[PDB]
Amino acid sequence: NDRAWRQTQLKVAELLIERQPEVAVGYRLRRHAVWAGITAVPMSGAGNKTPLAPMSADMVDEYRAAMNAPDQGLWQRIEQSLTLAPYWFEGHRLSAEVAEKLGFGAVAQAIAEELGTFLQRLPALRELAFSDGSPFLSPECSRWLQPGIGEAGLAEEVAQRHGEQGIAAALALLDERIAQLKEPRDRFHALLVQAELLAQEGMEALARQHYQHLWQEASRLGLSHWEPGLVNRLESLAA
Amino acid sequence: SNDRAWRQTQLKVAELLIERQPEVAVGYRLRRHAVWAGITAVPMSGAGNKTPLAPMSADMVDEYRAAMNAPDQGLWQRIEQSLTLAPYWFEGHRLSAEVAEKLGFGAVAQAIAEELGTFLQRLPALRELAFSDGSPFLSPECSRWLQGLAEEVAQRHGEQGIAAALALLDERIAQLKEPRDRFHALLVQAELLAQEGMEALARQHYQHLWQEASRLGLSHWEPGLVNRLESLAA
Amino acid sequence: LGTFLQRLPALRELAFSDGSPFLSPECSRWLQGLAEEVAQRHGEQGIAAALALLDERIAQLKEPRDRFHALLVQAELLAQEGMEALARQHYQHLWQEASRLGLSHWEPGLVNRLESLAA
Repeated sequence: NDRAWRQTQLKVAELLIERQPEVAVGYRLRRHAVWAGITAVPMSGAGNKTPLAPMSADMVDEYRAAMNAPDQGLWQRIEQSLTLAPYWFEGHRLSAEVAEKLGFGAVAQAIAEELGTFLQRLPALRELAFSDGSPFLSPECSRWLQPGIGEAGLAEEVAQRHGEQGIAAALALLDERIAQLKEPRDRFHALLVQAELLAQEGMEALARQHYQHLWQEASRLGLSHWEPGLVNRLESLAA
Repeated sequence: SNDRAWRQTQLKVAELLIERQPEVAVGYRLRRHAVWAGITAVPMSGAGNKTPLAPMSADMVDEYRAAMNAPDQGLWQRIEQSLTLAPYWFEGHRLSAEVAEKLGFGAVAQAIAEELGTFLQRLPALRELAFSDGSPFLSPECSRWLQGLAEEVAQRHGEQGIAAALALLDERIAQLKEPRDRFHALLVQAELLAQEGMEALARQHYQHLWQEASRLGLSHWEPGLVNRLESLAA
Repeated sequence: LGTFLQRLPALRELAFSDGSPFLSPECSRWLQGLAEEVAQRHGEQGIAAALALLDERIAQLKEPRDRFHALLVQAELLAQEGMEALARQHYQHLWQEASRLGLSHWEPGLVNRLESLAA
């Protein structure tokens, strides 16, 4: 009766979450319960597609709707579903986004550590798709998962002002700083902030585009033979 | 000093062409040429684009704003005669069009607008300047009066705030395969950052844009764009 | 264990009845500005210690930009000591690895000083 034991895990996870919903372990115990019996991916064929239809758009949209005014109640129905919709990897991205907005960084964190785990157990999943052809793992769902001294001296000096006033002022500051810089290295750092800043406001395409021009502008300057760590991240970012 | 009489001449005839027919454009249109043709290049800006020119006495303007609900032909004449002595006071040219739009002179307002639009397109440097007391040449509600990407985006920048625009710019890039498209998209991002008031951040974006064009060899292919980009980085 | 320690910062500092710490400095490792540091080590032990310390630092410094300061350290050290000759020598083989790596197009202060602080 793996079935019954699996109940029990969930039961304990329900309760753990109920008692402490800012604390990972319950979330973790559930993922397990849900992805226990799974030993090898579902039978696929034409275009990697699987005989399993995706999450009811209606349903997904409705969830994406609530996001602006999210509560501890939303988060529960999301989760209820990804307990019944094993492979819905996009919902594990929501759960993480929701949780992060409700104030639970650590749980978001965990939701993902545990997913990345599942994908290393059976990576065939990173390629599979639902009978409608849509991917088990989107590209925005996969960038999610993949992981200076004076650089952070401003970046942290700014992401602070990005919290007191909004993005508008964040940039406003970034500007007034740059006007008083001589060294290109610094000015390149600034522009680098601008990108990171847009990343946190939800500008995945506009941010990435700055990384592209920052990686090449660096590689062009031959920083692979001096300060290659900078260049190596820049490369990872621009994906 | 002889083109003094020539300008006055152009005005008298304007005065007349309107007296005889207040519902017909040309009169008003000539009045413009009397005032803006002598203007060949913009005035010397200083501390925050303040040009050493005084503005329209706010009291004298309040008065015109007062009268706006109950508008007569005598009001309209004083707006216009004022906007004859304060060449760059573009708010007057909105007030004239509003006066004219209520008084049923629908194609005159249109004209009053097209003619400004013309002048601004000629010396676009004016859009950003302002008077000694920092009151804008092209004012807030006046640029709204005269309004595919920088088209659609700076449209969204005025309606919603800046973030909504940046938000859109983002979802446009999402589909812009060819580097030309992308290059423009980042070019907009820059314009928009100057339109929000961070000059040096846009300058820094323009510097890397021209140096990127120059290196792609666009000077022998879209030299217009590369020579615009060049000055914007001064 | 990292979290449990992060939930209560005090548990680290504590010790049992017998004064034996809850968390050893051995266990804390299981979980967890050079000229500033070492230019004072020169006032204490002699110049010979200032170099012995500089050695253990460069043991791990995978970024050559760090190292260039680490050799810029070895330069500063000898310069202040009185050895003005072996000094300028070191500031030449540094100034030229700059013009080589293209540092007039990046961090060009470093350069402009390095030249008049060598010729």
